Amino acid sequence: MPGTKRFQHVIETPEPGKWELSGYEAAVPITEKSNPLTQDLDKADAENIVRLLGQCDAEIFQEEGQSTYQRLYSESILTTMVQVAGKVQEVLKEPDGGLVVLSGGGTSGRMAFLMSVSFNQLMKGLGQKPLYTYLIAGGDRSVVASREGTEDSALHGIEELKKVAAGKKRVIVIGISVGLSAPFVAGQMDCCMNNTAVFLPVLVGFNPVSMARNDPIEDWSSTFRQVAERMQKMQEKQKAFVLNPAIGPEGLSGSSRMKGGSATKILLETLLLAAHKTVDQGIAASQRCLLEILRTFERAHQVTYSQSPKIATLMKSVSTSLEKKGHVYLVGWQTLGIIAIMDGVECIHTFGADFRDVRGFLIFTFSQEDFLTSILPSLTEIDTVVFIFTLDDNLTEVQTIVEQVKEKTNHIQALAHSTVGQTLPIPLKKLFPSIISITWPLLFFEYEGNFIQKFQRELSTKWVLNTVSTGAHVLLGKILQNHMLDLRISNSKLFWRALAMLQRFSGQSKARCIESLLRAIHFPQPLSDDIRAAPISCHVQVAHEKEQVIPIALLSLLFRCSITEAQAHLAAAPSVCEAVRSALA
Ligand SMILES: C[C@](O)(c1cnc(-c2ccc(S(=O)(=O)c3ccc(N)nc3)s2)c(Cl)c1)C(F)(F)F
Ligand SMILES: O=P(O)(O)OC[C@@H](O)[C@@H](O)[C@H](O)[C@@H](O)CO
Repeated sequence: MPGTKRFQHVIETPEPGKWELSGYEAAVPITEKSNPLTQDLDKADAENIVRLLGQCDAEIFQEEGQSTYQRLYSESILTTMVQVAGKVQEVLKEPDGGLVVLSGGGTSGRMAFLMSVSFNQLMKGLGQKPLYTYLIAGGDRSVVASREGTEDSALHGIEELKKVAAGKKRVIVIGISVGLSAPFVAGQMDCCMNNTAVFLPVLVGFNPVSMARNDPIEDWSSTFRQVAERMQKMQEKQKAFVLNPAIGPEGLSGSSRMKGGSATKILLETLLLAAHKTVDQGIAASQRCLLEILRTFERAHQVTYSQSPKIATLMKSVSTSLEKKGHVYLVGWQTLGIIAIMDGVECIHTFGADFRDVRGFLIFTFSQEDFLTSILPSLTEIDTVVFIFTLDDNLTEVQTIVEQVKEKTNHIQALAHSTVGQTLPIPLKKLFPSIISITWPLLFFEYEGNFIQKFQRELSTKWVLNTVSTGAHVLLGKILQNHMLDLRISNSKLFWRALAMLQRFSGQSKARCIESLLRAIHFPQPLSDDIRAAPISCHVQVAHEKEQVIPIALLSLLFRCSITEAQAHLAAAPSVCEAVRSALA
């Protein structure tokens, strides 16, 4: 019938009580699964939330059990890492016409960008000439914006890739998609396999290939699954690579910006650093070299979450300020500035949050006096301002700005990275009563800019920022069990996530859930055969512009009622959350 083929890959809702062993749940990709640790995240105080996410983050480093999925510390994965480091060496040896592209949509793209810069600096430091570049869905503007719709075109992907691979002669394309999902990457990987001479594809994500996305891409004939399967075949001949350890579901279901983003850094920084530091030593990269760095990244989680209690409190002061319709400012220097912006921008799509809700700032890019003149005026009793820096920063610039802000806020906290035995200038630097001091052992670096220290610090910040920003919103009651129900459908992935959530919460059939969703999306227009059969992009374009689409659809299902009737009920209730929560009972 009309719609059949578009919705073919979707599995029927299991019967009440038979979800567990169901065919359905066995095909939910790991990255979209509901994490058992956070079943009750929506009922947790600030300290539990920190504990729970610290724990979910910790799953990145958990080792493989004995009939089960490969993980970061499994020998197949490290062997692949070694192998790829090997292929990066080849390019470094011959840099003329050599290039290394890191590419991804959304947060995978944001992480691509950071890493491209770091390794460019590193070659700058050696006076070698940068070999890295990055690609993000929707162009460079996307690095610091909410642009979730840009990832759905394989041709776009390929076009960006063809622009940058100029007339290069050896190109490594590292396509990063946490879910093995994004059509942007899919096309790139497939294009690379059609020209093995020039290109070498390396696919990075966190699902097994048997769980790689398999629904049709609107502008492309093959699915991610197929592309990934074909890459894995080519890996036997060392002409493609798939790097895909499981790291367990996200604490907030499907919020791949979190564990997904971190594992991407951990994994790629490790590998590329090993490649660099081992070429100049005249020595192959080895499991043992990779391990040193993995274990360092693993210490960094421990180091970071030692500050849990303070972290729980910064959460409360962020949540509070937002509960009162305040704003929250994230002020950081160098790369940690960037990471702050990236965190705040992500709150827009992840939480329906306005750009002012949680905004990042780098000394978006406003200098000392510039920030003092324009932004300083707008602060208020109830706002929260967060400062983020190392002791190797310009701390005269830092202290200055804290000074002005203090008079206007009082809710100011900070996040300070130091090697042990650097001290906080002003013993009255107690403009921060009890800081989040993060103090790093001394490590035997040998490169100029101390790149392992950089990565530790970024990562630790990302965890803190992520845990804080996500935590604040959970406390505000905007999350359901461990799902963001009320999201904005702005790409096809998010459309599938919506549909899945309707099945899960209603317990009703595929067909009913599909019907309720499309009615919610296209109301006031009823379901035509055209509409039922439309490409998913057509539904996205309409949904992207509306509010409460998913809850309206869930209410229509639970009350077995019309869209007209469900909107009226929603408007009859004190809040979306309360309308839904009570409808679930
Ligand atoms: C966990 C849950 O069942 C669920 C959530 N999201 C989903 C999905 C979201 C998006 C998809 S998807 O875009 O088809 C996709 C995305 C990635 C991938 N590798 N394969 C499929 S499935 C599913 Cl299948 C289940 C629940 F409960 F959240 F609804
Ligand atoms: O890395 P993937 O699976 O291709 O996902 C790419 C993007 O959709 C994703 O990173 C999204 O922007 C984030 O808001 C998810 O938390």
